[PDB]
Amino acid sequence: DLKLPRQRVDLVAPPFVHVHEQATKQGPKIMEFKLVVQEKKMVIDEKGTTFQAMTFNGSMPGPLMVVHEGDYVEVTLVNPATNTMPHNIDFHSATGALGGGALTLINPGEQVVLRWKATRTGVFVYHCAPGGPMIPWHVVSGMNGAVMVLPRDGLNDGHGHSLRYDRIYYIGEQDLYVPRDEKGNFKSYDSPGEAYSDTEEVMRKLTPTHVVFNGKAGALTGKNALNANVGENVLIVHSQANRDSRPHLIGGHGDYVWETGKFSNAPETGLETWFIRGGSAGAALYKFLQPGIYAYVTHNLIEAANLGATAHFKVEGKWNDDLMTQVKAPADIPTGSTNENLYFQ
Amino acid sequence: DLKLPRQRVDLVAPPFVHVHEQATKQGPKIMEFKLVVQEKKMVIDEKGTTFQAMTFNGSMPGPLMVVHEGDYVEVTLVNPATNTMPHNIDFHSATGALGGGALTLINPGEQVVLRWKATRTGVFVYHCAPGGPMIPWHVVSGMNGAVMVLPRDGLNDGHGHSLRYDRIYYIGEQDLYVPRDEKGNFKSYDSPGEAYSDTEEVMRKLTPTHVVFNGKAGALTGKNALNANVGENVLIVHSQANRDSRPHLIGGHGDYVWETGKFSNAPETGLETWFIRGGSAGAALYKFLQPGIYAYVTHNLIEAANLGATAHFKVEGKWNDDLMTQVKAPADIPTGSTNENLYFQ
Amino acid sequence: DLKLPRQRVDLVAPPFVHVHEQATKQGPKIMEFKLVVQEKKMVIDEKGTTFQAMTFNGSMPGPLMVVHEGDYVEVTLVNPATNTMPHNIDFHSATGALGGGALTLINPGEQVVLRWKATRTGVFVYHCAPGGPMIPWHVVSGMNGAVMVLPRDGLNDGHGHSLRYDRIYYIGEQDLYVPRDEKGNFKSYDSPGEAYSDTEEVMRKLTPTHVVFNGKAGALTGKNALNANVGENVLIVHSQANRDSRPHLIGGHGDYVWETGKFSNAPETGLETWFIRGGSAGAALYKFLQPGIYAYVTHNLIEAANLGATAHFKVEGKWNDDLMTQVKAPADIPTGSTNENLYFQ
Ligand SMILES: OC[C@H]1O[C@@](CO)(O[C@H]2O[C@H](CO)[C@@H](O)[C@H](O)[C@H]2O)[C@@H](O)[C@@H]1O
Ligand SMILES: OC[C@H]1O[C@@](CO)(O[C@H]2O[C@H](CO)[C@@H](O)[C@H](O)[C@H]2O)[C@@H](O)[C@@H]1O
Ligand SMILES: OC[C@H]1O[C@@](CO)(O[C@H]2O[C@H](CO)[C@@H](O)[C@H](O)[C@H]2O)[C@@H](O)[C@@H]1O
Ligand SMILES: [Cu+2]
Ligand SMILES: [Cu+2]
Ligand SMILES: [Cu+2]
Ligand SMILES: [Cu+2]
Ligand SMILES: [Cu+2]
Ligand SMILES: [Cu+2]
Repeated sequence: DLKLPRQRVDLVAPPFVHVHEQATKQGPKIMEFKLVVQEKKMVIDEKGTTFQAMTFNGSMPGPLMVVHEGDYVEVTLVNPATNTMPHNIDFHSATGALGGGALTLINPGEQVVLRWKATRTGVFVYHCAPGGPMIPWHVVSGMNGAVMVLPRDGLNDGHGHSLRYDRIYYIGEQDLYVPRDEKGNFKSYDSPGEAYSDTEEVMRKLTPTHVVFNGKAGALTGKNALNANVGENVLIVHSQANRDSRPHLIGGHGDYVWETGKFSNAPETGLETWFIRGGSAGAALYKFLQPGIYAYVTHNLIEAANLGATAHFKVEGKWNDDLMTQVKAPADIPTGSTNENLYFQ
Repeated sequence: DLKLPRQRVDLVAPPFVHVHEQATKQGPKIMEFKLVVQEKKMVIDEKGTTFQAMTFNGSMPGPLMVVHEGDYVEVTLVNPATNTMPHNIDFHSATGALGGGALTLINPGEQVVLRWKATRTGVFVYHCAPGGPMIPWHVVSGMNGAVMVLPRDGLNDGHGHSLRYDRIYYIGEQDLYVPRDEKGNFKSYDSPGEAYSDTEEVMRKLTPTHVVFNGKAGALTGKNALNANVGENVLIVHSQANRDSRPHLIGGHGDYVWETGKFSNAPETGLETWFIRGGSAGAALYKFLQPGIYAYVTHNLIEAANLGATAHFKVEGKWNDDLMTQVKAPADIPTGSTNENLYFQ
Repeated sequence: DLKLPRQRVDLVAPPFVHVHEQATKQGPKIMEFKLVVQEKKMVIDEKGTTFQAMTFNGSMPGPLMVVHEGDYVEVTLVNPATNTMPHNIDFHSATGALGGGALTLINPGEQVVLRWKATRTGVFVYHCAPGGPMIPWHVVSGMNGAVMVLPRDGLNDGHGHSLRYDRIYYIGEQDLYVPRDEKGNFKSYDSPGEAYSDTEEVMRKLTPTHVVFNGKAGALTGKNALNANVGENVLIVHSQANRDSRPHLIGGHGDYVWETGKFSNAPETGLETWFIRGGSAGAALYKFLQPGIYAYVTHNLIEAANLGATAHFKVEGKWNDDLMTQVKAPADIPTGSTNENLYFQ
């Protein structure tokens, strides 16, 4: 009985995002997406530690889905028989049945089709949630992503002015709980079920062994740094399905930030660091003003530098010496300087 | 010299709330409450682990007190001689004398009467705070609750529209620090003072062993699920006197959320997950749209599923297939499906 | 080519703040500051535990710098040859080059001069960030402070009314990670580099051993309590460069709070407890209404009472019995009282 146009969307691997319109004059459609669960071993850090992961569409995070307010979202969730466990999906964007989880439990070899109406604007987490202790275990094994529900008129500043991004990236942050042996070395397992008991013990102490973006320490540094150009307004969606995070763009700011992630609320302006509550997605716009490398971190710097949670942007353009300049390059402290007389000596 | 009407309030055990008016045309009154401290052993999880608790009025959390802006709140705090320790009370709603703590220290066998003016609207924590290391110990042993100070015109949306709830629940979240023996089993003690040294060691590492609503894992599930009906606007007050929390209604949203908990600030709209800073109370309204079970959690899902922090709502009414529907029930993956060609394989 | 007046500022040790104007009719200037790095052993708790610290200007936190929107800030950073390590500086207030870090790396015996334009209003962290694992290590060793960029018209309430403070304090909160020996005693080291390996192991588990204001447990209690008077509007800037905090004034409120710390956003009103995300500074105004001692804490009360994170204010003035009064002093529970009949027995 739902007589709307159907449009199939092809998802792409994070941190990129499938093509979409920001503002649209199209009416509501049934937007059709497919997510296929893939359990597999994945490399999670720069020393080559492996991990028994569970994913949507083979990535951590799962891909970003983008629709507009009033669309209906029809998701085919597939659990191939190569997998070992039941899975489902819970959309924080959806209303009813545990976000869809109570309508989408599928064994290996099955698929299910869920439709939810996009009545709430913002960025939202989705995640697996099979029941009981399987819920945190599936989520921290990698089974979470996000969906963005745009207003039909695109974003605005909460004061009646349209905002438009030239570029969008989705940063999914994942807390991982990898067992160690008596000698402190990370343990390897041949299957998720073999890893479970030792992993649940780590999970219980609430301290991750790794905190990563796009599934691995160093995933978004090196060759895979995020590109931008001076002058571009970049939307950075950030999600964390299980644990808080405090994003920060080193060298930049959040010009407009929806840290609770919901576009019916005006963004805050000019933030240094924002806060993604575990179980949510938030979003920040920033217009780059200076070229060079930027680091994007969670600003627990121990997690950023030592547990995996740093991404880079490489920004092309011309340097603005009015905003910042090195007035004098490093030089020997003048013989005649008098620092021994400072109040704190 | 304070010549106002006096009204005695009878408190009730959480998660229920004593009867009150939302909007009132009554003038300020002296609202009289009594809290009796009760130290006692309590069961805190589904395996029957016991714990040396300290409570106001025999419950964790202590009961919710509800008054209106400009009332005066006259609290008789009683410390029966069956108790072993001194206690006091600190109202985050009150101004002066450490919230009342510096005026309410009573030994076993004593009582004291404190009056504070309700000059600040919102939901607020109250807790015991005897001095020094006894402050965190009394609080994480259970000695905390909340008080709601309503505007006289009731709640509003921060944009000039009245809000009214059909139902209110108070969810007090408690972080507990239970010692374990060498074998990892929780230890039992015959008194709070006997438990202290081993408990303080657990407290120092800042990681709770249990995170519970209404005093126990499973307290608000099963027979004690919270009731509601499709169409009702439900106010959910959430407090945490010592540690952050990130509430989330699974299958729902926060339609209006005061996460910092103070009604002089407009709520945010349409949240997925909100944030209760340790040492505060916040509040969320939600109008139920779908029947069924909902889980209400902190969205560190490890704490929710594995450390005790899940409540349920059971909502009666008719399902709305426009908001969400199972288009196709679980079925075998079609022989002709072509998932091996997906971009992520 | 930058032809503006230069003004040299002399910094002072926290929690005090160098003199400045709130509102100004002066135009933009080049505000010149000097920060000298000092590595040295410091006492961090009341039992005399010592710690291999690294500081700007010999204090934890580093001093508060105060300028106005549109000023340029010219910082001479000095790394005396008595120090052992390279250092730099990253201003979260600045745009470009990793906040200045990529332009300010100096070896012992060198100094460098950085200029940044104060285009963003608010309170902001600054911290050392030499590269890789040295970034969290330098920061949690003490190398962080804050800078406040005031609007030229001073603060306002976000609703078109000027706010002015009679007194300002800067509370820098520091998470410290001190190794312990097999017996649980804190270890001492003869140099930062000797402390590093054992300290990084503590840092990795993300749980501090101490959480302190102004560099030490008890720094702002006793003789060094913060002074105020009934009626004064006090601005309390709070920073945390690495880890979240939840400030609370016991006995008071935050009348106006910028918890994300940026003055282009309206403050929230009448908070009990606010939230400083790790990697940021926030600010709260409060007009004292009652004399006496107040405790200012992070409201994880375990951190406040047991890990060092309590400050005091001593407020002079006359008590207001309308706001709060002890109606009846502690007395024996009446023989005729009937508490055995209460609902919770
Ligand atoms: O209370 C009526 C009864 O209907 C059930 C049957 O399972 O299902 C309702 O809710 C489902 C979503 O949770 C819908 O898919 C379904 O169509 C609707 O009838 C039970 O939940 C309930 O006991
Ligand atoms: O500074 C005057 C002196 O008065 C004291 C006496 O204890 O008490 C004042 O504050 C109390 C609340 O903390 C009130 O109950 C009391 O009535 C008021 O006089 C001291 O705090 C102070 O040293
Ligand atoms: O892309 C041009 C090239 O210029 C460099 C040279 O180091 O420097 C630019 O950025 C610096 C700040 O990071 C400025 O101090 C400098 O003046 C500006 O020319 C490189 O970053 C870059 O490869
Ligand atoms: Cu799953
Ligand atoms: Cu969820
Ligand atoms: Cu007590
Ligand atoms: Cu308190
Ligand atoms: Cu340094
Ligand atoms: Cu930083």
